[PDB]
Order: sequence, then C-alpha cells, then structure tokens
Amino acid sequence: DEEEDDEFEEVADDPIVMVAGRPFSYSEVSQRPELVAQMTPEEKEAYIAMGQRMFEDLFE
Repeated sequence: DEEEDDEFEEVADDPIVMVAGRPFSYSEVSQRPELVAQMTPEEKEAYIAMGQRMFEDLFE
C-alpha cells in the first residue's frame, strides 16, 4: 500500500570559508560580522554563494 522508502536525516560537516585570504568556518563568520568586512569582494561572494547552495532544497 505505502512505500517505506521515506527516511529523514541531517548530518554533515560545516564548510570552510575564506576570510581575508585565509581558511575559516562559516559558523565562526556569522558569529563575528567583523570577519565579513575583512573578506575581499570576491571572498565576500564565496561567503554568500555557499549560503545559496545550502538553501537549494529547503521548502516549508
């Protein structure tokens, strides 16, 4: 009758963000807005780009 192929999971390692030309954690960046200001223009995009990638499949 019904399919039992429905499973819910949420496990994954946090991605790495480049701040001022150095490796950093996306979570650490949000905690420190000053880091974003230190990030170059192109580096700033990589910060925002990652966000969209994670929000590619999130419908409520």
